[PDB]
Amino acid sequence: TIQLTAQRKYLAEVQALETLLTRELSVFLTEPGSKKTNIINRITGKTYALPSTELLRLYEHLEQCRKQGALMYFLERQGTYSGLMLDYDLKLNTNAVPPLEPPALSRLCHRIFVHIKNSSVLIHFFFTLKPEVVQGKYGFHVLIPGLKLAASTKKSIIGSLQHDATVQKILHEQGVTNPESCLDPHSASVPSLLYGSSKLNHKPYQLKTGFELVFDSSDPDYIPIHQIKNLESYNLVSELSLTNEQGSLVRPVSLSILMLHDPEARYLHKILNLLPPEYYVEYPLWSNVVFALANTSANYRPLAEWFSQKCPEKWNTGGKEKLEKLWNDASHHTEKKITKRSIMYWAHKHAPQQYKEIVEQGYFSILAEYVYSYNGMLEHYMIAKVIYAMMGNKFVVDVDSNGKYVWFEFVLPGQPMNQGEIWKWRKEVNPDELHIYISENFSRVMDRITEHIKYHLSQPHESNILNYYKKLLKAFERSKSKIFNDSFKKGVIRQAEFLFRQRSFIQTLDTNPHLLGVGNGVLSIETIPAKLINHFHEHPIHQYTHICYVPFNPENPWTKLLLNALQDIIPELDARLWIMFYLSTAIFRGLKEALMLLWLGGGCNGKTFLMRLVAMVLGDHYASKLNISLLTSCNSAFMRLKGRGYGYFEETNKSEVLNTSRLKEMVNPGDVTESFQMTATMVAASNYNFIIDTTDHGTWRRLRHYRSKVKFCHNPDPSNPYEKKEDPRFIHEYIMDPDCQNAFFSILVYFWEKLQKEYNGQIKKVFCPTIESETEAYRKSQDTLHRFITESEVVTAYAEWYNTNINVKRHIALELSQELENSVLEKYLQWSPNKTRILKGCRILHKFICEPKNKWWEWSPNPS
Amino acid sequence: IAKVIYAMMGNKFVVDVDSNGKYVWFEFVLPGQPMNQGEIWKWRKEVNPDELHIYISENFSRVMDRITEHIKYHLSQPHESNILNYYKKLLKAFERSKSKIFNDSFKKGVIRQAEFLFRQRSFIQTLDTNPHLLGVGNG
DNA sequence: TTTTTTTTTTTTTTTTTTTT
Ligand SMILES: Nc1ncnc2c1ncn2[C@@H]1O[C@H](COP(=O)(O)OP(=O)(O)O)[C@@H](O)[C@H]1O
Repeated sequence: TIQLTAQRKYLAEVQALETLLTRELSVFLTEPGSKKTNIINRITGKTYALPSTELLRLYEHLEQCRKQGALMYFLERQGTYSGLMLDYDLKLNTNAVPPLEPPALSRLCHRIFVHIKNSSVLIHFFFTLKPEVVQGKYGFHVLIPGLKLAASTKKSIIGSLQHDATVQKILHEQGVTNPESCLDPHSASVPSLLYGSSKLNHKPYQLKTGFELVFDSSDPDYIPIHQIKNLESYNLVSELSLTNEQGSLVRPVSLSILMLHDPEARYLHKILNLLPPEYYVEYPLWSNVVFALANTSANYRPLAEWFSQKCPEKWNTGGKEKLEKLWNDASHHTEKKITKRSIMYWAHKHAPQQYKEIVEQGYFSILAEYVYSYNGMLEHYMIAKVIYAMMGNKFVVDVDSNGKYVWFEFVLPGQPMNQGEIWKWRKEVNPDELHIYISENFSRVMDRITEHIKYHLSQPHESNILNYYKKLLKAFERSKSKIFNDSFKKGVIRQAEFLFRQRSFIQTLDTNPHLLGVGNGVLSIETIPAKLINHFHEHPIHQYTHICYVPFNPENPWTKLLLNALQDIIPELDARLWIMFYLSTAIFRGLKEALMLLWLGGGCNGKTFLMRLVAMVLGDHYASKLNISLLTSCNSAFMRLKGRGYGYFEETNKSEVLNTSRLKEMVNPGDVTESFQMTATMVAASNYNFIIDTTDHGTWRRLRHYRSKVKFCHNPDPSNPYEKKEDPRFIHEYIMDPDCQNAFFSILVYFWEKLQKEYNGQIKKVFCPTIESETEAYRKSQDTLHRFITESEVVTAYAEWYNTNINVKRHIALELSQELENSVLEKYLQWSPNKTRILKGCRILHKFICEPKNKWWEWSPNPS
Repeated sequence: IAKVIYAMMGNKFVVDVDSNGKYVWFEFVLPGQPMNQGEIWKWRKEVNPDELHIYISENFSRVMDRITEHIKYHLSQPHESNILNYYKKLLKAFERSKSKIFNDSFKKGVIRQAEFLFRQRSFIQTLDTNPHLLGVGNG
């Protein structure tokens, strides 16, 4: 990795090889599966079928790049005609080199000559071996490219040598404990390696001896195996090539493509291998990770498929086909977009002490490649990319309506913070902790590079590469200080805000109505029971409340006090259940029914006590007070309740008259207007009474009413259930008590769960005998024209009656005729020849249920 | 220099962010210093660090003089050629950077780093929350 | 003299303010 970039840097011949491959050998492309190719680079798996000219040129260039001592991973495959290539997996007892002798090698040459004379015959012998010092000794490859007899005869020779005992005896003389299995039967059926072609994470072979032995068809009995002199004068790479017939010295007698494609694929491979496959075993978590990877692009379909082969008993007959089914589902899925952050968190949880150094090596290699690319001159983007690599799941950047860039940070426990922000996101204006991380936390990692370079400077090298390393260190010393310059940090931040940008993040914030932020995390009320997330998540939550959640415990003394006081406020069990059910829906933030709740009382009743408690429990984020002038009037006023699920009015003190206007506009769940939506529950209470003049069929259907039957005063009235001693403590205090608020929140969420499980989230399903009884009584009331009848001249007289009875105001006689006709005067209606609706039979007088056992919150059975 | 400021002279000032987003400073006054009348032992709001500038220029220079004389002393000690050359390069670099403390741009950079290092979360809102504390002209 | 020095640039602001 690092050495690859180094060699690409301080070796011009490597650059020449790269240019030759990219320009000249581009036209010589070969299919990966086609066998017409002759050269395959194990680095990139590029199949090539170079002609003789390209073959000789590449042989020469590889000869040079070998002769300085570089590294190369090119391989050749035997064709229809080829020389002899052999493998000896000499797994000796000890990894100690025996002094193999040239006479012994000549005896081996005689043995192989005997083994080949009993075949088709009409030679240079090269012995190369590993640099040794490795378990089970080294491996040996004799190379004989002189002949061309690539056929099953090679298999026959391999078999003949397999049972050969002379070679085994020679090996035993060389102290080999493994006389057999060193020569694999598939030696000639696999591609070979050119001289200097090392194995992956291994070292290239080095030649040992070269012996020239001519042959004669008439009588090969004479054998001059006499040693070759001065092999260095020849291009050994070209001479040793099987496909090279024109040699001078010699004579012619899909996981891989995924790992090759970008490093993030293999990084995901590693991090997926880090955690145990136990989570993969079960369907839920495995499907979760498949969905998560499918959300992040679609190229990882084989990658997940690669992860699918594990547990074949669960993969085949099941997992295999459901894998592609889930992939097809996720290709169009839009409900959730889990990303690699969850996988990183899982690797954090399950397998510690290892992913730290793994990612450290990863981004250290990234930064080493960066610094190598431009010789120690690093700029704002150059550091900013590594910074993005550092904290990829900690910060996010978005653009507001004004266009200003704004940051957001995922507050977690164990860091300095405010009260009630753990495990959830907070807005932020100018990255502060990012600056310290850049200047200090990052500073350690690059220090590693420093010593790393010094390490490579400590090792002996050539003068030119040593001078290059000295220049690299000198350049890097200048960039050393720039981690502290403030203009440098400002430029780094300005560059990085582009990298950290995430499109469509502010507008999708808080869009889930079932997710509510609390003092100790976030609650998802999507399912029953609601789930508290006290760990990493992937949800856009910014609004919250400072009320910590506790499980609904009726055994809490404060819970008992709240239940008793709430029962005392309105003793009617059915009415109490209905009103608590209505109030428990304030937590929901989605669309709701077009209803408002208003209820009246004489005064000094249970009003304005539970109202303010509910308001403060919901909080400023989720609740908003509203002025009474919203409905009594004939625009920041309408901007209220944006996302707030609870709307309420203060005490009216005096009496007010509704204008019949904006009433339908504040209740409908449709468009109201800029355009915005309304999702809130409306609750109103007053000491006095209102005036309503309308009898539309839609109206009085989208409306409810109630009257308080209790009275609270300082002097108790004995034997009167409708009077109880007011408890000032309830008001002045019992609000600031955090435990009281937590218990109240638990009680409200309990009633919300009860409503969801019983009536499936509809207030229409739940009915109270008291409700729609007092409501219909009020509906029968608030009628004036019908009352006037039973008490242009008719409409005029109605006008003065209304003025002198309730209120004096301007009147319009055009429409009032319609309600007068629709009144009880329909039967007493007759027409006129002048097309006028004159009146007959008229004369203006102008002369004078059940109770709970011990738990009303138990809600009783369905009738309640 | 900002970390040195935080360490040496850090228990006198606090930095916070207002609603408008402008960074603001607060200082804990002590007896015997220029100030207004009758506010001793309380916290004063302040816009752009003034006494911090004098502290950086005067006290920090005195401290770095100690480092300078320490380096000169260890240079005076007998040593090999390589370590002597290393110390000499340190000497030229440090004396070239000595006068940089008085740069107004550098000083403002130190201030804009201090406004990050000296920040304390949840400080403006926690001011004067206790109803029982009443500031008076004598404390 | 040439390689190196070196070196002031730069930076900051300056102006932007942005403001009702
Ligand atoms: N369930 C209850 N038991 C005892 N006292 C109560 C109960 N509910 C309310 N109270 C008290 O009765 C008083 C009624 O006055 P208040 O609610 O202020 O009248 P209004 O709501 O008309 O302004 C309150 O001070 C409250 O403390």
